[PDB]
Amino acid sequence: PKGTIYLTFSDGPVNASVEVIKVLNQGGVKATFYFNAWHLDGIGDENEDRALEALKLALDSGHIVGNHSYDHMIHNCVEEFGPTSGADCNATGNHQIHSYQDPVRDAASFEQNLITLEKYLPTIRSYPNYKGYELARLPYTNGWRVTKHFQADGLCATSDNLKPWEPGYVCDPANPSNSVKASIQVQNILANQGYQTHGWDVDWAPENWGIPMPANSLTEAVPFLAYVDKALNSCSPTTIEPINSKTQEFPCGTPLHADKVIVLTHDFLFEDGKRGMGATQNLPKLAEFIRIAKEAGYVFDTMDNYTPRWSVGKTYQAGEYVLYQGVVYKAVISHTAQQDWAPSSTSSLWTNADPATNWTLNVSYEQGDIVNYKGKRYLVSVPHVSQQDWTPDTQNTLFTALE
Amino acid sequence: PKGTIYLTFSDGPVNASVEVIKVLNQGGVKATFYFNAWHLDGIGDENEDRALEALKLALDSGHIVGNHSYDHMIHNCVEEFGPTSGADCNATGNHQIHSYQDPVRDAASFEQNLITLEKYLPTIRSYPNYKGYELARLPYTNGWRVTKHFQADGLCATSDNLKPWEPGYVCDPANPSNSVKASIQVQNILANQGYQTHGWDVDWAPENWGIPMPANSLTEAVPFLAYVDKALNSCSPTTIEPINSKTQEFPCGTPLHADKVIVLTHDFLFEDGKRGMGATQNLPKLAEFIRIAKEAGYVFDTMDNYTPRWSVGKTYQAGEYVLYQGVVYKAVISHTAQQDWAPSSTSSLWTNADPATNWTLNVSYEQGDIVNYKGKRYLVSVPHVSQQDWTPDTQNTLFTALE
Ligand SMILES: CC(=O)N[C@@H]1[C@@H](O)[C@H](O[C@@H]2O[C@H](CO)[C@@H](O)[C@H](O)[C@H]2NC(C)=O)[C@@H](CO)O[C@H]1O
Ligand SMILES: [Ca+2]
Ligand SMILES: [Ca+2]
Ligand SMILES: [Ca+2]
Ligand SMILES: [Cl-]
Ligand SMILES: [Zn+2]
Ligand SMILES: [Zn+2]
Repeated sequence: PKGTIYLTFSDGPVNASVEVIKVLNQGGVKATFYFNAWHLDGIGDENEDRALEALKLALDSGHIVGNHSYDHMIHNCVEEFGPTSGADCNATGNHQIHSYQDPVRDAASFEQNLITLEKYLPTIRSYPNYKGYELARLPYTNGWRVTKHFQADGLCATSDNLKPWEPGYVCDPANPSNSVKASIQVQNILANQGYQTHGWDVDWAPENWGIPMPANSLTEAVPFLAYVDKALNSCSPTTIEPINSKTQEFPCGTPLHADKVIVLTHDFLFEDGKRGMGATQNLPKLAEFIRIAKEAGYVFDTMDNYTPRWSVGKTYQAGEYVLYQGVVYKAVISHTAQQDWAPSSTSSLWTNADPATNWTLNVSYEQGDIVNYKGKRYLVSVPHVSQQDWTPDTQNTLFTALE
Repeated sequence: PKGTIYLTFSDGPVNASVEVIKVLNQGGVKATFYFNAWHLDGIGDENEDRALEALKLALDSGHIVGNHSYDHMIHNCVEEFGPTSGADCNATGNHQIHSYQDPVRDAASFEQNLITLEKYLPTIRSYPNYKGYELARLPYTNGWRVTKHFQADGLCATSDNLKPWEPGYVCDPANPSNSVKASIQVQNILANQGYQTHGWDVDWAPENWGIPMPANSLTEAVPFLAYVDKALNSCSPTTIEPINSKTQEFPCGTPLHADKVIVLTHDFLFEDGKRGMGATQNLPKLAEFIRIAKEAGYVFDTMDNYTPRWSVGKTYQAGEYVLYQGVVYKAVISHTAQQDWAPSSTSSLWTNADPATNWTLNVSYEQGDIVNYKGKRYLVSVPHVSQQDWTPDTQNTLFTALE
């Protein structure tokens, strides 16, 4: 394959999601949906009476469902959250202002999302493709928590006053907004709950938001394939525009990212409605893009495989990353995987390489790494692989307490 | 040791919890606390201003924290849940009436509990002894979800009209109340989220909960130790009184329960206050009990070790259970454990034996087992060990879809 494309649809489930999923199915591809369950409650200010139907269709069709928070952080765009808040925020256009405030309350929005999903569809955990408690993406934010060494934030994603185009707008990645700093803490809280978060390389979006039918201007299939060709192995998250979409410290050339392009788009760009004629114009664009991308040598995959699943029989090189049972591991030695030698908290063949900060078992810690343990923070003083006996509060030689 | 005692304290964290924890600490034992976080919000109708202090002390002292639901099901005891609901339910005393109603919303109370704990103590996940998302117990209910074969319900735990100690009360386990049936569905939902749930063998409590001044009728230490002696290997959950505390179909003689006694009591019984002089009378009893139990040969442990952790170097017999990374496994053949060969979804030496009903990999399914998969229910028509390509929707010889 020329590469692997990961289609990711955000902000569903809404009525428009149904035909999107039908087009993916017709095209013989699987995609990943980052959902906001407030649409199931009928308060997300979209056409959403079929939100549940869409959720079931996504899951029955085998697409991956990931977590984008209950309300897309709209509780931080209004004085008091209620049924009108989604519309109130769309009126003021303040989505990107003070988007993140109390990072603990904002991380809790991702759990509330699951409660709601599991309320409207009580059988949802019977679907293996339900990844709501494993994969997430932060609203507005091209931020990543993939492995211990593959992490980076969207340092100008959200603002404390001005929107990115308005005059007087500045962004300093070195000294980011309070909203950004809070979103960074959200990433960390989710990573310690076991989440991976992923941003994107290319945003399939209206090329003109300044007209009354912006959905119509969604990039056509042929040019969009050129954008994808250009993004392949070119570290797109750093060069992407606009500025609030950048991941400034993205680890360019990082092995996990080689020959991959993550596409971001939105279900709501594919309806005939307030943004224009998205269903009539853009459904054919999606069908065509899939057709031509395959013809050009690409394959399509889902974000549960972005970090490849450990596979019996596969040969791994030292330092390669896999996902096993939702946990990221890194190979200690080159070897060939077999049935009884799976990665784990006690394997000598692998170390845990989750993007978490809490002290964790079987992690290769380096001098200078900071870990949390029983409410305190510690520096690692001597490089070592952690084990159950070697807790930071009982190993004052391995760890230096801060703070 | 003569046997292992698991001290378990329910309905905290409250002011009374602090001195309980200090007695445990002075006595040199650890215990397991099944907490209701509504006390942290100040709406639980107990003396509870030191709730967060108690939580922190429990965790800093090495005690295990388990999940007892956010509000002890008080939402099902009132018309509309709010800040006064705890006092309203204490007025009617109707706690054990209609205790469980909508299983989905009742199970969601366990998740809300964790959101609240993780709000008041944002560092809580950095404590290994925080088991809030692994270990639970259902309010009012001596119910068990331990392994695939070790499960049983409290079939008279709660009722649809009369309290168990009122004249005219009847329970038929063969035809359980609606409340009990709903509570069974809550056990099943928690089990599918990866929880184990445990009941108890002996309760340090008044005769029944209808008894006036409950804290003033706890048994003395010496007789209580005698009750623990009698509970050892005697299937107490079947013989225990009163009737609402019984686990009727408890698997007498099940290996995991051998030589163990789980004690239940409540932190609020150790307070000088409305229920009696519980601090003055019962703190000394607890202290004395701990001393004489050790002197008699018992040891004390915590519920995170109730199922024993998998241990490298240990020789296992076919059929033996271990806990590994939060999951229960059962040995396939007698063998000696090696570092790189741990239980997992692909191990040949172990099968997954979580007490869950959703179809799961590497599980030894037996005829008559019913699994959930992608929203549908299937009967296991032929015994086998599940694996990735043997999903119910594609194996109509192994599985039989239900109407
Ligand atoms: C393990 C279990 O669920 N035990 C039950 C007790 O919690 C329960 O007592 C009542 O608990 C409520 C929640 O903490 C209190 O608000 C209430 O005041 C308390 N009642 C009394 C008289 O103290 C009892 C009573 O129904 O039943 C046990 O099964
Ligand atoms: Ca969880
Ligand atoms: Ca994970
Ligand atoms: Ca578990
Ligand atoms: Cl066993
Ligand atoms: Zn979004
Ligand atoms: Zn209780």
